[PDB]
Amino acid sequence: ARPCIPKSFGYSSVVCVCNATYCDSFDPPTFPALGTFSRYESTRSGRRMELSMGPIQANHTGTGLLLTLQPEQKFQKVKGFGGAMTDAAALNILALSPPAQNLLLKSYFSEEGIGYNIIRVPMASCDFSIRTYTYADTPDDFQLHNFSLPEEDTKLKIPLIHRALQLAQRPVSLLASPWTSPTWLKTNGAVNGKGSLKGQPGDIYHQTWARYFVKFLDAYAEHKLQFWAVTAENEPSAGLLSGYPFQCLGFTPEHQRDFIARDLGPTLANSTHHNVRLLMLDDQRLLLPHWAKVVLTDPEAAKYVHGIAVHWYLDFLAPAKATLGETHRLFPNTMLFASEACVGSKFWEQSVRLGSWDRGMQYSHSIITNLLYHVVGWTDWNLALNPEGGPNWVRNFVDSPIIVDITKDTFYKQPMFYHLGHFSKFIPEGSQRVGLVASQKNDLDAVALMHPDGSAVVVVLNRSSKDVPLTIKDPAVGFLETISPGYSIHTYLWHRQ
Amino acid sequence: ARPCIPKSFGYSSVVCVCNATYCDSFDPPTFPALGTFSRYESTRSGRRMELSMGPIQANHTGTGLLLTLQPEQKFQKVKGFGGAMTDAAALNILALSPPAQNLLLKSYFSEEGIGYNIIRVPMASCDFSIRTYTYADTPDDFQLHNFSLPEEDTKLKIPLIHRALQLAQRPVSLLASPWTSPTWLKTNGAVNGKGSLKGQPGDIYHQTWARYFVKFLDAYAEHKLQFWAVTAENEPSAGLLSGYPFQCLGFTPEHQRDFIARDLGPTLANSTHHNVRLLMLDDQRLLLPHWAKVVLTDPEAAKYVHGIAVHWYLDFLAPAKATLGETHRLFPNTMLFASEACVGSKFWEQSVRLGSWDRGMQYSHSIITNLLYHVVGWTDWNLALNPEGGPNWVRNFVDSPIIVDITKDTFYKQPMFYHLGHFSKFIPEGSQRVGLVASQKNDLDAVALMHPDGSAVVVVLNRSSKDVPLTIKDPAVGFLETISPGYSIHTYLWHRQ
Ligand SMILES: *[C@@H]1O[C@H](CO)[C@@H](O)[C@H](O)[C@H]1NC(C)=O
Ligand SMILES: *[C@@H]1O[C@H](CO)[C@@H](O)[C@H](O)[C@H]1NC(C)=O
Ligand SMILES: OCCN1C[C@H](O)[C@@H](O)[C@H](O)[C@@H](O)C1
Repeated sequence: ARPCIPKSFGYSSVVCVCNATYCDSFDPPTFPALGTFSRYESTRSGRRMELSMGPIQANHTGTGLLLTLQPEQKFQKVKGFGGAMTDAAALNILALSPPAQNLLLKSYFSEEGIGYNIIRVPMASCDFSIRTYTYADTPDDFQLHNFSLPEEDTKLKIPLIHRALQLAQRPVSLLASPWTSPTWLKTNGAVNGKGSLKGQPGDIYHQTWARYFVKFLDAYAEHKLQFWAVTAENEPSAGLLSGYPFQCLGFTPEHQRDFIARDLGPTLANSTHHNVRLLMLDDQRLLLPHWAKVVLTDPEAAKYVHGIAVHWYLDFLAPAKATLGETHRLFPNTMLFASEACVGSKFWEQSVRLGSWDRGMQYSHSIITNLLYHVVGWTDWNLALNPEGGPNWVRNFVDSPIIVDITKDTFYKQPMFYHLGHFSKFIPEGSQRVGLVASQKNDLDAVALMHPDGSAVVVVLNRSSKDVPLTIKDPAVGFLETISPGYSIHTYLWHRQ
Repeated sequence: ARPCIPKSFGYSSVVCVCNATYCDSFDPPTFPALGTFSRYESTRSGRRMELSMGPIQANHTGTGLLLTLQPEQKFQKVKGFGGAMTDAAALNILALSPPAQNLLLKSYFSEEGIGYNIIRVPMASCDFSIRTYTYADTPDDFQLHNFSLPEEDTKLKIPLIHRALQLAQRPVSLLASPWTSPTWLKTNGAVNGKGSLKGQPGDIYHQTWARYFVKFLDAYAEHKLQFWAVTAENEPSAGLLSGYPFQCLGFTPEHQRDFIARDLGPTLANSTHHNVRLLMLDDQRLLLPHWAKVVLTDPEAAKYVHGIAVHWYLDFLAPAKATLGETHRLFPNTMLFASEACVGSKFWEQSVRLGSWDRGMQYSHSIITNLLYHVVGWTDWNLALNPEGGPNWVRNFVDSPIIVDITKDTFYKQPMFYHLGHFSKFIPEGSQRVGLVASQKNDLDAVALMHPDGSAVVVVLNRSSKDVPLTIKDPAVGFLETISPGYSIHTYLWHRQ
């Protein structure tokens, strides 16, 4: 039921206007019958994940672009896709009337929407907060006696997450990251700027900080929320730079290694939270593989690290083979996970461009590239923001897939949302990326995966302005003849048996 | 001859204050006997290329790091060091009273200063202009009859360049680069944003554009100025991004190749300017090696390309090994030159930081890294800016080694100026990079060169906060005992015979 209500704001494409009584949604999912395929299409001209189906052909009579599926070339398994429940996202969602709130959550979490199964949760404040605070703001409180959650957790974030879980049919995984420690644990005594933990790994500052993870997890467990994973620190490299404008805590790779080895790993291992995974890095991929070499060749640290979390500034450009590829080569049993991505912030261009096709294309290009270099999940940044791209106490505004307009009790679904949906909606946890080869150089971006039930899903992004005719071959079934219109993204699904 | 007059503005180091009647300057160089070395020292604590001399002993007193000269390992030969005579630089210089103008010119170009020997010169307007213009703004003038130089050239740039050549130690080379063509040759009809030359290589538009290069060289030659080299286009990748705010002209690597092959090479070869070198790319190193593969494997393109020009801004998305290192491996006889050696310039920071040591250390680290990855030359960007980092008709962002304060008839020499000088002053054209072997893992950056007269120069940059004890060995001479203070840069000079 219910198509997108489009509105142009002068940019390349439209947004979809949602309010208290109306929001675009999908019908509950059917699967195509064996011998047919399903196609979801989004265009810069305005199609929004439209469902169509076609026949799978037995024969293909040469000789244009062919993408061959390689079912037996088996790669990484997928953890999931989601975004971040920041103070700012929660604050915006809740500023809406209760019914508009539900249509917004259903868009991300339910099967009537794009079926996210990951939520990233800051541990205390970040730049997407309207005040700086930690859970332990009493100075020198080493025992953590005045550890508590503020209203941001108890009245905003946690009630929202619960509502997300009730809406979702997929199991949802929670991921936690700290931006800063209490200031009394830090060399510079401030939430921002250059500074790291006082003293050295093994000592009372480091033990206290490690205990602060356990106290956080207990506080959330009391509200009936259990975490899948935590990261060692959000963007540890940030806290090494003088003048770093917002919450941060500096770790060189050697500091992070020793911190995990001496403190964070054992503290977590000897707690009721021993099943929580620990991810290292949580920072720009350009720090790989070096960061991974320092930490993971230390067996005392490696025994506790489940994975490597990476960030990207979406405005800026790769190679990825030299980072993600090499990291995987070196540590094939250590999963890579994209924990944050956002589109800026060009300068030049506004923080929020309502309707930007380019920004959407930047998301799917990124997800595809990540998928092709072994990455197992992709977590977007703020779930929702206002039209200024905030609130953000440091004015570090960015874009988000859903923009809330509180004065009108409406929200807008950006192209980013749909570009994300082409992946989150159809690649459940346990899907496995398989091989896909091109018959000739082309302008498309594609990735192929196997759904845990054996069915296929292939995403095809066309960043050129020209329609590109293509066929996909899957030896088990035959041929999918199709066209990828210029400036479009399609997801193709079909049974193999 | 005259020491630095220090002033703080509340950052890590000081600047040197210069005015109509005082500038810090050097005495002519000296040729100390065999066994004696010269040290020039700058420190964050305030010392500014301070001269001292010491012994090279037969005995080794030190027990820490050893750097050993290996004069027989020979590497690239140096073209030289310089900066950009943009509109903004010219306006800033010329707003000083004439005695202050010469002190500032002498600072860069003279033996009393740091001996630049390259100047980069934009072909018409760029963002560091106070208005948009090209040399051929009257439409559909394919024969470029109305081609002429505005007062920006004839009144500002050219007289300053003449003055610099009069003042200079060394022969100075000029390097030219265009930002945009006349807009009536462009797909988009605009000085900026996403747009190329109309049509395809070989046609009338590409032919007129190529003739524009020759008209420029002719025009400058009437003023009695010959160029060493031109680039194909300043930052061609920029004109591929929609909304790009500064003057630009987009070329894909393929387009650059065919343009050079069909038009820009043959046109310059058939002219009295056939000796002018052509550099390709002139962009961020992250487009390497790809761009070099695209252009230099076409032998119709390759025969015209003398070398590859690179910019530093986005180096942090790199790194050098994968871009510069690899490009040298694939094309060992094509020189790498840094055509815009600046800065970046973190998002929370003010445009100009008077007395920022950190930006200084970024320059020298970056020259060192360039040197260890085969780079033969450097052009810094604006020779001078105002304290707002302008004038720029679009936006301020970058610092400059000299900041002019016209209301006070004074200019400030930033730590950048001295970091640049530690190289440009002591490393003349024809110098050759040579082996320098570190005996053990250490925190310093170092490079060694051989002066064309056979003497050694070694630059040692210490970016850590700790003093590092150090010995330098010349197999032909002995051991030089020294200390590299934290946050310091030294250059050592000694005769080898
Ligand atoms: C909700 O949006 C639909 C447009 O889809 C419209 O018919 C209705 O008026 C809107 N409600 C409000 C309160 O604006
Ligand atoms: C120029 O600088 C010198 C040295 O600091 C100083 O003696 C002189 O007063 C300055 N001139 C003016 C006009 O301030
Ligand atoms: O991957 C992009 C880098 N992040 C930018 C984001 O805007 C910030 O709010 C966030 O707090 C940081 O983790 C850094």
